[PDB]
Amino acid sequence: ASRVFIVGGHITPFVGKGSPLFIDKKHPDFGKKKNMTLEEILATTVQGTMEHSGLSGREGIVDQVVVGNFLGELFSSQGHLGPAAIGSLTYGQAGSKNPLMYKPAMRVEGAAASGGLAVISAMNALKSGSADITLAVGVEVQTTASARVGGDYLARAADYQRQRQLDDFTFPCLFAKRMKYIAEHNHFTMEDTARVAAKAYANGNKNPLAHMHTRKLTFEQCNGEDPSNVKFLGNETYKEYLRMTDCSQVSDGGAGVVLANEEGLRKMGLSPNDSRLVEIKSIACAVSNLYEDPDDACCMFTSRQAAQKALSMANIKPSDLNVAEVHDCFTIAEMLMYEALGIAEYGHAKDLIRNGDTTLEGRIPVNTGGGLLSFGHPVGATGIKQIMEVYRQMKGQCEAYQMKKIPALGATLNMGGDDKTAVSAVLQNI
Amino acid sequence: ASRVFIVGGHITPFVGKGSPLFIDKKHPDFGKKKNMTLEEILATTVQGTMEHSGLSGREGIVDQVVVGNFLGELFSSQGHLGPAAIGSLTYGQAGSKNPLMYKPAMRVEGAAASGGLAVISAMNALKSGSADITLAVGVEVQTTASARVGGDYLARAADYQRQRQLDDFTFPCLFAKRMKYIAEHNHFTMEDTARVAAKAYANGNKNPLAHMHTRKLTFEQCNGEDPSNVKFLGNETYKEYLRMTDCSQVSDGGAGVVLANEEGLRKMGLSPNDSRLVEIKSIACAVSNLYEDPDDACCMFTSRQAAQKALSMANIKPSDLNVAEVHDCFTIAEMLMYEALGIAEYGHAKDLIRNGDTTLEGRIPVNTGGGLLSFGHPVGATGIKQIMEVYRQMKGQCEAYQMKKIPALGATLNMGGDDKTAVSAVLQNI
Ligand SMILES: [Cl-]
Ligand SMILES: [Cl-]
Repeated sequence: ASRVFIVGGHITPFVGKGSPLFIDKKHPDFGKKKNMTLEEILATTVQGTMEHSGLSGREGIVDQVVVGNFLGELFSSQGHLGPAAIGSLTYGQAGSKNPLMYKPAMRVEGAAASGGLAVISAMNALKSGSADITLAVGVEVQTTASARVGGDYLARAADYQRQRQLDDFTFPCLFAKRMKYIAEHNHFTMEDTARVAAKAYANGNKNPLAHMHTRKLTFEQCNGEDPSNVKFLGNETYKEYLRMTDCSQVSDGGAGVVLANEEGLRKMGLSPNDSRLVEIKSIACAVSNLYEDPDDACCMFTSRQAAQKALSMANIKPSDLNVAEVHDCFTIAEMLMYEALGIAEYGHAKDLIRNGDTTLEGRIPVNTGGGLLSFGHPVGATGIKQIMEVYRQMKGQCEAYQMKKIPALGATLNMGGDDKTAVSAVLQNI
Repeated sequence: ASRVFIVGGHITPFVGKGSPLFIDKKHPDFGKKKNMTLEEILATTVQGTMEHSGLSGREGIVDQVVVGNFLGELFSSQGHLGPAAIGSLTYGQAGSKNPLMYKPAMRVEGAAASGGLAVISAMNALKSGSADITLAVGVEVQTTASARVGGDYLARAADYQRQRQLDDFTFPCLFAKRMKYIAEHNHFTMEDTARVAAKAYANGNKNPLAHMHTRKLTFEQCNGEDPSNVKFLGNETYKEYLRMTDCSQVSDGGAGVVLANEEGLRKMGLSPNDSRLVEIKSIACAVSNLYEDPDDACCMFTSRQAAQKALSMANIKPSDLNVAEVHDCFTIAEMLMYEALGIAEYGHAKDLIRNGDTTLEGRIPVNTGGGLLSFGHPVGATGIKQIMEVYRQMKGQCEAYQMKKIPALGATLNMGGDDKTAVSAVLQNI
């Protein structure tokens, strides 16, 4: 009966407009250097993952690689990222020896759950006899298209035929539509969602990897007291329910993790009690119907299903959790995710955000490094960044945002589209 | 490792320009009816797979669904096909009960190997404790763009930065480039490649599902003796080496299979010695470097690797095989695929095609129903269509193209891009 261990991994800085690392007209190197391409990010990410996992010089003992990516075929005109991953170890050195040659690889995809799906696929290979050491890397580049062209691409997450007509920013508009229903049922408020953003940015300010690291926002600004915090939607039914600060960033970046089973650890010279490890006690995936939406906007049924499956499988309750990473593609989502995960009861995420319970000094800190709101959302990377952020907290590696009490139990909740795909894992510190 | 059984599956007609089933100006219903959308193909495919697998009324015993698709995000503006699959069983019956709700689902992608990769992913879930019965479906719609546009999209399978420049028809140009090198090393000829096409069209003529079922072509025509069989490439270095008839069809269609382990069969009331079943003795995947090409165009090293891994895992040799399905994205590729699979030694595919050994009455029939050339190539479906074609021959289901001696051992070889991803299975009849 075969356990799965996080051995190590790597998260790149997440970059886009508003980051000093993002090269644009404004930037000292505009004209001299360029932002990384997807290929370069995938290269930096696979290499970093191998390095931080003790695999440098022995990359050949990895059995297989899975890539999570949503829109590479659109933003970067590039699909078929498996062989891209296979050429990533020695990218840009012609004819170099390549220990990864001929190993199995593929790209998996389920909108913003694509990294989460890459981890589950790697885990099935670990439990199946196919692999003892797997690499799961997630990468995304989205800064190559205008905001509106980008919006149309991200609508690939939605039921395009049915929902694209709502707004050029289809996917935001779907969360603004939830917020309307949520406000109508007094489930929570736009002040509450502002408090989520306040928290995300304050955390991001302590994370040099975060897209919005350098951006400071007060609750007041996040609540709409700032002329630049615009209600940008075109759809007049939903316009008033979503501010710029309520939305995740359009970022580029990657995250990688090495996952091993007990034979994998043996091959690396490691024991299962090794203090650099974290055990994935469980992982579960739930998918609903792309074509049909539940009436109750105040419940993410699919994400609730995934979390309840993961916790049950690991035999714990949400109150046992010491830390969580959840899918705050909007502030609206973070609130819904506290309830989906079960750290708050239905209609009570608001108590949590009012009382500070999910802040860095709260009793259940969530998205300690900034979340998708401030850390950023390079779509395919996000599912794997969530795992590595729990890992990093457990190993005491988060520096200015390190939790004071090293967490014993953590949970991840990764969602694709409008709660249509959900992946949730339970992690146990070793 | 539990064993894995094909319980049933389904192939749709493959449609595009040249099929009487494809609606265009010249078709009796042009203006009245439309061709199926990707959602409609996925619906028809998921449904038909369940119907020909005995899962009707019990679809809930399926543990997971994996969709293979390459370019849905481009041609149909739609990613996130996992929840599209979960909504496919009851598509257009609004509000209906849905036994697939909340089950795990994802899309996998490796260019034209995407369906092969679906099958292996579904197999790992079956060997891992996660699944006892799985549904693997592959679907594609590509008729929504012009030829040249479609060329650019399919170039997502290439190293786009490095190779898109070769020609609008990037993929055909890359195989024309192999043909030039092949001719310079007398490996085989354009007359040989014409014979592959003659065979593919003669087989397609006996297959009412084939895109080119209606189209009769002699060897002469396939060999360039037909003014309309044009050398269409723009790239003057490679132009002379590729005719229209050497190329797979731009088709829309789907294919699905239900795969169960021994516990899955038990649940369905089936024994593993049930003569409706086929066993997948082995499956393997090999992936090379997207960014670097081997010098010897006369060897598909990656496909050779995948086949040698499969056959070895099954403990057989190519001479044990009775039937195969291989990836004839071009006639040129079929010839290479004989050598990759090992049914001809290096430099000897030509003997095979000259002697008729891979015809329907040969000793090792290949692509008995027309291959990607005549059956058609809806990219994501192809890998699964290949499994089902071996299954169908084994179960005596192929009608005018049924082999007279029921095959005991079959192989598939599925490839993505320019021999950068390969997946090969060994099937054993029961
Ligand atoms: Cl999404
Ligand atoms: Cl391809």
